[PDB]
Formats: sequence, structure tokens, C-alpha cells
Amino acid sequence: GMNINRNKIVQLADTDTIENLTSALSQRLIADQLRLTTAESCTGGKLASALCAAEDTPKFYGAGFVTFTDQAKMKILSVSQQSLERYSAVSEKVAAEMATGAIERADADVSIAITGYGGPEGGEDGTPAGTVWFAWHIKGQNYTAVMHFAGDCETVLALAVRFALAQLLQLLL
Amino acid sequence: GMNINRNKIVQLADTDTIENLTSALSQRLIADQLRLTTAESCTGGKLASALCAAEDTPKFYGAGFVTFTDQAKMKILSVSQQSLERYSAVSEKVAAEMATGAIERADADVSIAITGYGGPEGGEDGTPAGTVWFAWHIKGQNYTAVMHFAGDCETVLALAVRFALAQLLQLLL
Ligand SMILES: [Cl-]
Repeated sequence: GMNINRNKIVQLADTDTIENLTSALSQRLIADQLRLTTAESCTGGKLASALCAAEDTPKFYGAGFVTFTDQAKMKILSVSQQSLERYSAVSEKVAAEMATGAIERADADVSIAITGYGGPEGGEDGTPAGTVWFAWHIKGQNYTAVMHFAGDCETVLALAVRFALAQLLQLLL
Repeated sequence: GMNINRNKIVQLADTDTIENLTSALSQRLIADQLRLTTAESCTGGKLASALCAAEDTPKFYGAGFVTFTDQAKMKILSVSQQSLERYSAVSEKVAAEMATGAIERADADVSIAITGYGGPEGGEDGTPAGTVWFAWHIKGQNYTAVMHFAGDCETVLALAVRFALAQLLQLLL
């Protein structure tokens, strides 16, 4: 029996700054004695940077992976070649595998994965620019969400980082 | 004999901006058919993000590591615990092992590693804030240098990223 009270796509508010989100997230994971790891592609390391700028980072976060290419996803995060060929790197399946691959490599408890098209170009399969797939691993369970962000590449990547954090907060309720 | 010209330590200039250095590095690495990987700590993923912002990132860069803790440095990049106990995480020996460890995990040709004190705190062994150790791996050979940047943490981190990139370029000439 699946309870769906927490399945809300968070709507980012101006109060959901990187600073405020990592404030809430850091103290929550420290309180829960949980260790976070991250895997990202299009955001390039900016999610990791958000967490490394948080307070008391070493008490909950150590390992961040940036895997910009198909080969890096396959080698570092054990994303399967078959899944990339079937679905492309910007896909629900690959995001989920990046989240479980980071868990494995880092020996962590919680993870966040981001893979998307920052823009101006979209996918060869027609996936429009601004589409970003996300995945989170929490308590042995995996979650995914897709978003379609408006604006240029700088604006899309900044929203993806904030969304990745804010939605983990939602899933931790 | 070792030639000082070819192995000189660079000095940052105002024209050495991130876009100009990554553009110069991208052309040079693609021309040489070499693959780059990075390992960073205090810079938090800003080095990787600078490389993922450059043009044709997939042709020369795939895998970036953020290892913010001792546990991450040991688990992800095979930094030895004894080197951490002996020299601390902000040291020449740990920087060098982060560079070689990244080469191995990524199966890359070239690597940069950064570990340091962005500030305001230094090391509790007297190592002042602003000290950053660097390592570069090229063609089997490892190079190191320590830097003492002035300014606040944001200023120190941006200087480190520029110097890491600038020095890689000169070693590649
Ligand atoms: Cl913000």
C-alpha cells in the first residue's frame, strides 16, 4: 500500500535559496546521522559546490561525482550501456542508476542525481531543452521526478540545483 | 637534468580568466588527444563546473571528483590513511595521491588536484588560511606546488581554480 502524501513536486519559492535549503538539509541529515552523496552531469559540480559551501559539510557530506559523458557515467556510476542506448543519458532510468551508483561508490545513505539539457539544444530524440531528470535514494528506496525549466542555460542549471535540494527536503518529511 | 623553463611555475595574470583558460585548455587537450580528470576538496566542485562550462567538454573531460572529507579521499581516490595521519589532508603527499587516484578511477591521461584551506580557518597545526596545495599528473609524471592566497574564502577558491588551470596549460606546452 503506497502512501502518496509526500509525492508533491515542490514549487520553488524565493525563500528556497541555496543557502536556506542547505541550512535545513544539513541539520536534518546530521540529526538523522545520515551521509549524503551526489551525482551530476549538466549542473557540472554546482550541486556539490552548494553542499560544500554549507555549514558543517563534513558532518554529512563527503563524496560528489561529476560525470559529464556517457563513458564517465558508465565507469564511475555503473550506469549500464544498455540503459544509455535505450533511453539516452537524460532519462528517468539513467538518473535512477546514477543515484544508486553514487550510493555504492561512496558508501553513503542518501543520494541526489541530476541529468538534463541546460540548453539551448535539446535531445536528439526530441527531448526539449530545459528538461531535467532527477533521482533520490532514501532508506533503501529510489525516487525520480522530471522538470521542464524555462530560461537560458544559466537559469535552468540554477533552478535544477535548488530543485534537487528542495525536493529531497520534501521526500524527508 | 631538469629544465626550469619547461617546468616553470606560472604566475596568474588578469588575462588568465576561467573562460580564456578553459578555452585554451580545451583546444590543447583535444589537439593532443588527451583526457582530463579532476579531484578537488575545498574548491567544492567549482573546478569541475568551470570545465563543464567550456566548449566541447565531452571531447576532453568526463569525470570530476569532489572529496571533501578524509573518508571520501580514502574511499574514492585511495588516499592512504597514513599520509593523512602524517601530513593532514592539506599536504603535498595527499594532493599527489588525489591526482594519481583520479587518473586510475577515470582511466584518464591528465589530472589536476586541489586541497586547501579556503578560510577563515586554517589548519589546527598552524597551516594558515589561504594555503592550497596542488598536483598535476601528465604522462606518468606528477608535479606539485603550494600557494598562499590572500582574501576571503570566495576569493581564495576562485584564485585556486584559475591557478590550477593556468599551471596545467604551461605544463602541457
Ligand atoms: Cl539561490
